[PDB]
Amino acid sequence: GSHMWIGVISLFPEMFKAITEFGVTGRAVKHNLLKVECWNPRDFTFDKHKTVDDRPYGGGPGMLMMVQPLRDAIHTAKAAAGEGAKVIYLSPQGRKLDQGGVTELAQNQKLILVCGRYEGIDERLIQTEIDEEWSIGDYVLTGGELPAMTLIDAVARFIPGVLGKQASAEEDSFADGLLDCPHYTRPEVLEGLTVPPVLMSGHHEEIRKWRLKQSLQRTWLRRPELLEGLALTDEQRKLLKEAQAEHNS
Amino acid sequence: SHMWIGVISLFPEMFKAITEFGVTGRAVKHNLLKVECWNPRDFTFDKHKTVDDRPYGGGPGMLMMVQPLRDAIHTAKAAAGEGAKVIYLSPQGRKLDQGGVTELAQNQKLILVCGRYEGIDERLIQTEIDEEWSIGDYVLTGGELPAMTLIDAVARFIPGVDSFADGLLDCPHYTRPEVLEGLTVPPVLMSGHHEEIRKWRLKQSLQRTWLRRPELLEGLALTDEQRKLLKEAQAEHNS
RNA sequence: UGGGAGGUCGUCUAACGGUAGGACGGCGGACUCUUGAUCCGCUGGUGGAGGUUCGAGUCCUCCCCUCCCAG
Ligand SMILES: Nc1ncnc2c1ncn2[C@@H]1O[C@H](C[C@@H](N)CC[C@H](N)C(=O)O)[C@@H](O)[C@H]1O
Ligand SMILES: Nc1ncnc2c1ncn2[C@@H]1O[C@H](C[C@@H](N)CC[C@H](N)C(=O)O)[C@@H](O)[C@H]1O
Repeated sequence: GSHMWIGVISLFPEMFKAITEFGVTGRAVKHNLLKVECWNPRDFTFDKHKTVDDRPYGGGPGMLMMVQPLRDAIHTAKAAAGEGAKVIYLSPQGRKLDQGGVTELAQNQKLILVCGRYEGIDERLIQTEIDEEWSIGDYVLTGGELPAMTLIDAVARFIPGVLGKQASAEEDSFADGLLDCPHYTRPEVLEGLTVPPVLMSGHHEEIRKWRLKQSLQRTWLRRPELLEGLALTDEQRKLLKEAQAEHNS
Repeated sequence: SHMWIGVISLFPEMFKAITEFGVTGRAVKHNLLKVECWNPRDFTFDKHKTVDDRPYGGGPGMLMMVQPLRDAIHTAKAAAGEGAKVIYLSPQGRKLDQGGVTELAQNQKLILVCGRYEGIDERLIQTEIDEEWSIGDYVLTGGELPAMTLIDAVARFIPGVDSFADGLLDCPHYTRPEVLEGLTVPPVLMSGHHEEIRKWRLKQSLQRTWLRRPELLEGLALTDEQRKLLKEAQAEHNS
């Protein structure tokens, strides 16, 4: 079957239950499609006080993570993963994640994700132990665990069998480089807003064209830059032109 | 002054990841942050506690059921009282950045709706949501991680607890030992002269922002000092 | 509203001139789930008149509606 192994270095491994025990990802773990193993630098501290942070040279802001426990946890994980494992550091200074980046990352059979805490980690550990740096966004969080879980989740949607029997038709934003179209479910009418008749028509071809047209229109209006480097069928061009002409004028 | 966050989620226990650990966890124990959850499942009225439903027009996937979700949001909105903004986590919403974080931070109470499956009914977005927010241009299986990400980012602004502070990437950091794998700490950081260090670190932030994320640089009004240091760094990059 | 072609459940697709079926949809139900998974019932059609024939979705006439070709 399909399997992916993700090694994680984190002071708070229990946080990862958030993805391993719940939802689609929880079932994927429960079906062995996805494996996540964690190592905690705290289990590697020679300190009698199980101390895991150290002071930054130059004084200043907060604390940095202590080098020894963190380095030892990385070497232990790296050794267990064996050969062919790419080591990633979660950091806001890293490559900003997008769907293309998710597909590329999804190209790895094994990954080790290093989650920082405090002011971050010693720059030299990054030079000597890290392969790639990735950011989940231009904002600062208190630790790398949320970013790591985010990365894991995004790639897990790409593991065959995770979403279910023939999930090729499963529609989500960016999946095909376009934003998703709007969705509707029961009731037929509530809060005075009805459902577009075409979705109730049972007319298959029109529903397909409506959905595609909605997706093009929404992408155009909210995120056109996605539109700048896209490959499209004649049908998509036509459908988009209809949409731009109609919202406009 | 503290922050209150309402959350609508089918998996409220996921939020322990932020309420029981690290800085945000400490914030919770000291009552500097409250995170209350409502689960649409507690609002169902059927034998199987159904919280999803099929989308009209057929095809694969499910959407969240309108009624339980709606009822939960109205209940949370009711508990929050006046002034609570309802935010829906979605990849089609406004992309979070440090500015968006500061604006969200102004709000005293927020309610966060976490989607699952293929999403939520469009009419709920039109009728119950004030603003839509995305954590990035990629797709997740649920809104819980994005909700926690947002909560974590804004919590940093809660009294009693910088990179992006000035629009720049952070500078590199070092701690003991002085030599690690043949790599020594830059002498300036050990010189003990606060002024030389400040200028060195600032020069590093400027250089790094330029090299990794030059676009961040376009929107800024650098001080005379910053312009000089960046100019120096660009000259060193390829002299 | 000139010259060709064509009308079957909401849509798609079958039926020798012999009891109109299937898939999807819509409604509803089980799975005993967090099932973005899979099953199971129910609903529903020959556009309309004539006529031929023991019998017509099918063949003939007319009417109507629809697509294609220059309004
Ligand atoms: N946007 C982000 N993407 C990836 N990791 C992040 C992000 N924001 C914070 N982190 C991680 O969580 C912690 C953030 C803080 N320790 C501050 C980090 C520090 N500003 C730095 O330059 O790395 C670090 O471990 C970061 O790696
Ligand atoms: N980029 C994102 N930012 C914030 N929330 C997200 C993001 N991606 C997915 N989600 C959450 O994940 C839930 C389930 C998603 N599969 C829904 C995606 C939806 N079909 C769309 O493409 O717009 C969504 O309802 C959101 O709550």
